[PDB]
Amino acid sequence: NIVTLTRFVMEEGRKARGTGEMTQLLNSLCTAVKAISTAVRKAGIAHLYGIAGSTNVTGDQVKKLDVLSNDLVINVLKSSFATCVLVSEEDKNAIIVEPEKRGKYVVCFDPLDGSSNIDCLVSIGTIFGIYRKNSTDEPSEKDALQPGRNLVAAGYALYGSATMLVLAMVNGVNCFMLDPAIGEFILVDRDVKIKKKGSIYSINEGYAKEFDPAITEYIQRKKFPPDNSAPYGARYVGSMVADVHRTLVYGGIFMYPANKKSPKGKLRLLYECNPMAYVMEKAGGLATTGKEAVLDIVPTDIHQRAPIILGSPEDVTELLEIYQKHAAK
Amino acid sequence: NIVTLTRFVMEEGRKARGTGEMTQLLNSLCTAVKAISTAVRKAGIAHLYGIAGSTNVTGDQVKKLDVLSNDLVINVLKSSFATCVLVSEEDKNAIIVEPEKRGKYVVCFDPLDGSSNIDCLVSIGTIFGIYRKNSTDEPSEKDALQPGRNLVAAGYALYGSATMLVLAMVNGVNCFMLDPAIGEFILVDRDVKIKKKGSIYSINEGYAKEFDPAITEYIQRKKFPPDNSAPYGARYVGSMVADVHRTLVYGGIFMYPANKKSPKGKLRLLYECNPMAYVMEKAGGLATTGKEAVLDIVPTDIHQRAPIILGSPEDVTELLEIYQKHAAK
Amino acid sequence: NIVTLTRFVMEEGRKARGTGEMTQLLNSLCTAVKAISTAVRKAGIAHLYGIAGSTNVTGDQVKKLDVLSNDLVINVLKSSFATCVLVSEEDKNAIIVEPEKRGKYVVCFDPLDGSSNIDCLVSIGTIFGIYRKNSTDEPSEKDALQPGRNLVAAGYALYGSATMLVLAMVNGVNCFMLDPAIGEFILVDRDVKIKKKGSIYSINEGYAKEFDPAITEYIQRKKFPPDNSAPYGARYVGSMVADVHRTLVYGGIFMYPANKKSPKGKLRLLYECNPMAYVMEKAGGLATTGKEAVLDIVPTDIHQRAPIILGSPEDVTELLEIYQKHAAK
Amino acid sequence: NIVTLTRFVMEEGRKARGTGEMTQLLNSLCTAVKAISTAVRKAGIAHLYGIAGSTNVTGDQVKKLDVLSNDLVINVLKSSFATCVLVSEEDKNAIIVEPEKRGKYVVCFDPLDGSSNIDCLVSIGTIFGIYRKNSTDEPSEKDALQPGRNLVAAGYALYGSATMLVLAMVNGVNCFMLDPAIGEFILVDRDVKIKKKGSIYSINEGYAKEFDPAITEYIQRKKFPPDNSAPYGARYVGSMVADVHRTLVYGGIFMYPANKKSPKGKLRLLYECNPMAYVMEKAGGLATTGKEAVLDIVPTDIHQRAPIILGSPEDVTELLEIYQKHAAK
Ligand SMILES: O=P(O)(O)OC[C@H]1O[C@@](CO)(OP(=O)(O)O)[C@@H](O)[C@@H]1O
Ligand SMILES: O=P(O)(O)OC[C@H]1O[C@@](CO)(OP(=O)(O)O)[C@@H](O)[C@@H]1O
Ligand SMILES: O=P(O)(O)OC[C@H]1O[C@@](CO)(OP(=O)(O)O)[C@@H](O)[C@@H]1O
Ligand SMILES: O=P(O)(O)OC[C@H]1O[C@@](CO)(OP(=O)(O)O)[C@@H](O)[C@@H]1O
Ligand SMILES: [Zn+2]
Ligand SMILES: [Zn+2]
Ligand SMILES: [Zn+2]
Ligand SMILES: [Zn+2]
Repeated sequence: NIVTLTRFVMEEGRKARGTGEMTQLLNSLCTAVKAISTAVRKAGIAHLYGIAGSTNVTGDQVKKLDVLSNDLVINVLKSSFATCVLVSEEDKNAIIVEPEKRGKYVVCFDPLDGSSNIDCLVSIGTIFGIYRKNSTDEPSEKDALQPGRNLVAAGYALYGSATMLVLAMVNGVNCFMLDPAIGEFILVDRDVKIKKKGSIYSINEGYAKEFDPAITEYIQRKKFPPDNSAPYGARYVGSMVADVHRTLVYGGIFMYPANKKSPKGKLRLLYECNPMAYVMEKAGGLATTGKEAVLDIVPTDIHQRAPIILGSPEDVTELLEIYQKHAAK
Repeated sequence: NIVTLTRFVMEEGRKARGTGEMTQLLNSLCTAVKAISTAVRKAGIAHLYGIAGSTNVTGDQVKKLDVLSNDLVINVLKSSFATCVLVSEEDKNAIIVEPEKRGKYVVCFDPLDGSSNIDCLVSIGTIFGIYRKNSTDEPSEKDALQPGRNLVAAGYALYGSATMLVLAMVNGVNCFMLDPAIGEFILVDRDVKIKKKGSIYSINEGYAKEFDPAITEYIQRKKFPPDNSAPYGARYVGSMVADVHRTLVYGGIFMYPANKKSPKGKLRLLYECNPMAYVMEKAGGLATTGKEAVLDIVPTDIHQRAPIILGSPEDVTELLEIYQKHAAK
Repeated sequence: NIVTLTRFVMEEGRKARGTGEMTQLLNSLCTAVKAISTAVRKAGIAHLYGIAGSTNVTGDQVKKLDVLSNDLVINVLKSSFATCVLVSEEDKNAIIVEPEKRGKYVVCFDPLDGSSNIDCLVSIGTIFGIYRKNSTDEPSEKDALQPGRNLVAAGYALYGSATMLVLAMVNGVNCFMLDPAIGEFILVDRDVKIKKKGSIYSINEGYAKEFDPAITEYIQRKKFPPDNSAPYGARYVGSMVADVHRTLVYGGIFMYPANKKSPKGKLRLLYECNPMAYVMEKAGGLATTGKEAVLDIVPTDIHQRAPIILGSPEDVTELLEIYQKHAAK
Repeated sequence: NIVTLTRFVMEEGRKARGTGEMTQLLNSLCTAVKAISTAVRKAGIAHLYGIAGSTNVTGDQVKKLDVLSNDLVINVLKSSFATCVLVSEEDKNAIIVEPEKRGKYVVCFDPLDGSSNIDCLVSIGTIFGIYRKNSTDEPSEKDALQPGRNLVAAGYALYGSATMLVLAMVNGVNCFMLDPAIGEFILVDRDVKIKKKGSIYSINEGYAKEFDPAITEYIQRKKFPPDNSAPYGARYVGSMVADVHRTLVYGGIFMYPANKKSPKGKLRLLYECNPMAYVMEKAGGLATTGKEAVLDIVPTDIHQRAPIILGSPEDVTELLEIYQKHAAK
């Protein structure tokens, strides 16, 4: 019995006795993700290089992928009639949906995560977090300022060697592989769980001169294990979505702590940290700033940044122990 | 006008007034790469998950991507009637083409580089090097034991966010993007040249405990610039093809030195180091083991390994100076 | 506001306050149609011709398209958990769905209509009719023996120059174009209505020697109009789905009356005639055997055949007038 | 082994030791056809219906398929540097290629045959004929006014249930199926030969009132066989490319004789009749106006029309005997 994302979302909606907005919202996200994936794989690029001459395009139309991905998500999400407030990594202000297309959900997303990797063709993706409108007053950015703990759904689409959508909800994380031949997401891994301990650490060591003492000690242990065990392997794709997905399926730890230029970390809380922390916790993993659970942070700005350490429980707990140690004084 | 890979190779073939055997070889390579890309992107995966029931399957047809990639390259290259000897990262022995389909070219290739990144969907690719048989004796593995400097063509196909084929030849390096909508590689970057100096270093620091003093000094310098400039950023996808491609388009340096487990380096000379070194040099970059030019090494084993350092001239040269410094003490 | 089939089916389900089975059933049909379309367009045929050699397929697996289409519909429909009885043009007996996957709907379908056109690559398609389980006793073929008038939904997917799905339900016919780049059916024509009168007649005139007097007279009028108006144009693709679709969008008339070898017509009532008659009537057209409305016929066999004349109201009414004339005696 | 169109043309080019200009011309044609097929199948249509909002569009970029097909062929053929004169069914005047991209071949083509079938999604296609410039004078339309017998290559691409390219050359007719998954034409039928006698006749009988006595007698014979055998079945898709392809693979006969509106026949000699006549004769079939061989007609107008009868030898010959009979009374 093959299960598609459409059938999965549909069934989860019935068992939850929902009106249907969530189901319509997730269906729309699915459609947006497929449209972004096709664009990312460069389908139709021949037209941009004049295969049919230049009789159609009479003006600027060469949209960058990150801009195009943003337009697809915003437009497709709006046409779902299930959202009221949208927060995008590419927009300064929150987007308030017209009354005519207004729904009950708040969506925070990162249209094309891994900007620096776009031009070198390295894996990139889309990250999303979904909240249910809390207050009863007019929708505003405030509706997006909820602790990740309030998330009803979160996940990401990875445009890697293949395109995969990872969806996390109250009862677990499920992985769907996109079959581009039929434009259908196929459930390939249900109720995913991260391993208790991995053997890979992921972090940009270029900021070494600015790491706090705990991060410094932890990395030293990965390379020169005090107990003489085997050193961990290192991997840093440069796109959060790619490094986090590898962490989920292979185990290990991912880190982006604070540094000189980024005193409160670089990654954004609403559409990078929280969605990933939610997926991680639903998979049996941990996500911390090194001092507190990411999902417990109360956002004060829609573009707020936060340090983040996530991955296998035992690996993240070891780092937390080091932070506690350097705080005991 | 628009230039497809097919027209590019055809044209280049006519320029050097060739019999067309090399042209057919490149055409076949193009076909193999497109076929591998389609499989990598998981087209038709729905059938494996029973969309059409379990009536189609009759045995145990569950070929892993790496085995499929190897079968595709081998079968397609043989069908080109342009090769006599094939060396694959997946085969312990060189493959001697039957007399009927025998051609004069020797091809060394890595069907699906980035084995550890296959399951986590991170970028992977195909690497190839082409030599002309320089002998009259019956074809044997010895025909593949030529220094990289003898290559007539080399390159790789990167199955990342998009699929790109990079081809280096005597005249230079050119990049073609695969437009999956029409199955055609489109020339998008002519006579590519790498930046003289970059700002990214790429290495698996998990082997820090095993690096020689030169590698160690260089890495420290990247994190703690003596001139107090901004430290280099770090990136290590884990797939040579992906890290090297980024090195080529963004500049910087890629390293895989020797360590305890790999005293002679891990990467293989014939289908990993040589092809990438040739692409690098044709692009104005450098490729060294730290003590000699990769392309000058005369191999004695088709699966010979070698340490490798490649990338922007100034960056590689800086590391070479550290090596030369220690050897002068 | 772009509308996809998924969103259309979802909304129609909500407005109807249905449990969700219909929506799941239509979603499944959508998925099956995309899988058949990709196969029909021959994606992956290179593998059948040995592009990767012959290492996987160790036995028979070269399924004919008509057989494959049948497996996809049956399997996908079953996994919807919304059906109890299935009638296929390719199966002698009705298919009774397992209690575990049993739903309330009865589906009659023609997996790949236009058998004679399969090998010459002329347009072919899939036709479907959906009934709601009436009786309360165990499901049997009897549940499929309902007059077309009881249909809750019907339509077809045309695999022509492009793939299109036409869906007819209680309040109208809607046309969805499949965008293969994203595997998404896009609503392109809503609440379709056939023109009152067309200028094209479609019938296999090869059976002329066996046509009844009314058909003979009608065809004579199309070629030699008694009032000297312009003669009608003739078109007969040979695939009912193609000829009927053209009739719907261009207007005119389609005919397949009785003949020597086919005394009660050739087309089957449950999965060819009724579905098309329903689409036609919902579009403001007519569908008759020449003596009675197709949708009013009470089926006595699941593979019962029936003569059928359908299309623009004025064109079909003219033929009915001729039948009445030749019956007045 | 597996043979792609690219390898087939390349090989054939080497056999006749050509400079490779014809090879590049065929390669370009292959690219144009794949691009047309993708558009015909409606890839990316979702963008036209606002999936990404209305920010991409800036003017009135709504090119109809026929105009797009014409722009693709023209642009791609010019980019081949192998042509000097182009004749399109869509252009009133012959297109003379600029001196820079000038080659020695003259190409006559029908970019999207079956205009009336475009909107109803019935099979459509591209027809082409290639001549070598036989003169030293500056290229002009006169170079395209050669009898079909001078063709060096001709064929068509049928965008039906699947996309197939049929190529005829001095040595024979070969059929290649387009595998859209990898964008490659695969040889699936070598040295095709039409059946000596068929069982299908194809003509628009709507012009019955205007047919000459020979056509009328022949059709009556197909419906009322004097030998009392089974009558021929009828088929008329309405797109020459589709009806002719079926004629080639199933045998039988295709006819488009003169009528009141088209006293010299409707189909055009240079890009409809000649290409199909050449394919037919290379396949062992016949092509006549009823009074002379189509390939022997020396045109005086690039848009010259001609009556045409083509298909299985015995069938065509039977009709010719009727013509000869009347001319002998
Ligand atoms: O270059 P560094 O500092 O490593 O930052 C990379 C991180 O920033 C992000 C932020 O989105 O990439 P980027 O800034 O290139 O968009 C994450 O995807 C990634 O984890
Ligand atoms: O895991 P480490 O030791 O970093 O090795 C990674 C390197 O080895 C290679 C060799 O192919 O990957 P892998 O062994 O996983 O196939 C290169 O692609 C890559 O650069
Ligand atoms: O060959 P004739 O007698 O015209 O029959 C064609 C009709 O039969 C059908 C029945 O499905 O095709 P076919 O028998 O080739 O499958 C219809 O699609 C079509 O309308
Ligand atoms: O409509 P009728 O007169 O049958 O003409 C159909 C013939 O004309 C052509 C000419 O191209 O179609 P069309 O005019 O619709 O483009 C042929 O494809 C086809 O065989
Ligand atoms: Zn991001
Ligand atoms: Zn490798
Ligand atoms: Zn049928
Ligand atoms: Zn035409």
